[PDB]
Amino acid sequence: FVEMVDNLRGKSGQGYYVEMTVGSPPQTLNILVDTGSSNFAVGAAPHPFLHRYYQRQLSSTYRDLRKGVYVPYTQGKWEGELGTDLVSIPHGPNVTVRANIAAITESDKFFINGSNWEGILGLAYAEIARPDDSLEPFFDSLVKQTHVPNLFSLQLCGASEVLASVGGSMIIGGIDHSLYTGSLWYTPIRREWYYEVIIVRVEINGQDLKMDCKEYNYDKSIVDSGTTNLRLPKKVFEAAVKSIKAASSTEKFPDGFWLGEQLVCWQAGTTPWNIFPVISLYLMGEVTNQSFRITILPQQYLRPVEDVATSQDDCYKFAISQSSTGTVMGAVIMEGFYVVFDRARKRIGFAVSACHVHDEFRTAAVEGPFVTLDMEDCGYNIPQTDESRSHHHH
Ligand SMILES: NC1=N[C@@]2(c3ccc(F)cc3F)COCC[C@H]2CS1
Repeated sequence: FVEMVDNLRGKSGQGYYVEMTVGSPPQTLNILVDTGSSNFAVGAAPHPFLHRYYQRQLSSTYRDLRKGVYVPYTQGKWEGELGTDLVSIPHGPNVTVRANIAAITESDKFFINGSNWEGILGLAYAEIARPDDSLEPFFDSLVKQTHVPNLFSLQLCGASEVLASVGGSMIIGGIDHSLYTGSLWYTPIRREWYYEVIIVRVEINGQDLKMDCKEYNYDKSIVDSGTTNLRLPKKVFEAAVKSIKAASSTEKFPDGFWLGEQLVCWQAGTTPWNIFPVISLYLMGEVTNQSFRITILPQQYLRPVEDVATSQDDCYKFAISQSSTGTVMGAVIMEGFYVVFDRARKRIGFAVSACHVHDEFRTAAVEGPFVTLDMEDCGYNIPQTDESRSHHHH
């Protein structure tokens, strides 16, 4: 797996990408690693934010599927033509797969200016693939066509004119022991669609938020490398900000900071990290009535941003935000840990990353077990729409 170490790069807040090749001869593209979607989609037409794009015409191995694909999401949209081609990960397993590729022809607020990526690798399940669940995702094709074990793991490492460079590792088909210390704790994958999990308790500086645990998973909780922030449901976000405000009260920040629309600065190397509390998310254990906690530092949820004007100061953005689509454990969360997407055993493993950002006084932690007698079900059951109900699965 040494060949796979440091195979991820990117700019802070703009996503982690892996180099991939598509077609014959191979066209190289930088592809966003996204555990919150299930399509392999690449820029395939000019766009002002793309240096390069996939040219289907240059590939002798390209097969058109003669089917379009339209993908609107909250903040934007992408669309294109479906087809198949030969795909490889140069700094991944020494294999070539025939995979589905959505050739992006038009997009709205999808590509990020300066991100250095031209496509997306959707690593989640067939259930959330577009147009439908018959469009086999890349990982499923990789496992079906090769002898690669059904598991991948992610070590995302966090960091005037440009944004800070980030690095990381995507280990396909295994767990690399030099990327983590201590024990690996597993939480069940609730359902194979997103990488959905269950949060049973939330503590801010060791103080329980005391909400009914279904609120933490309303309407779902997912592990998403494709989202930067820790995103929390409205009521949970409000309680969290109130508690983080209380523990950091000595300093009064503008309302824009808590909304993530304004930076707060301190003289270089003088950031008072100690006034910022740790956040502990307790995840359901493999054993009924057990949980383990993942502990995140302010170094993870206060994202560093270099101000061109005040370069003599350390400036940060609050990287916890409100959600109306449930909890999103984005890169802010993942950056503290080595995360194991054990699809074969339908579970997600967390261990302390060998690369997380920390101080001499506190560390990001993975600790357990924590036991609860007569535990209520913390999972939320999404209201069934007539549309979802009508669907047939053969
Ligand atoms: N995890 C996510 N993945 C998507 C995404 C990530 C990063 C990005 F830069 C653009 C995007 F469109 C791609 O799949 C559809 C939903 C959106 C938003 S959240």
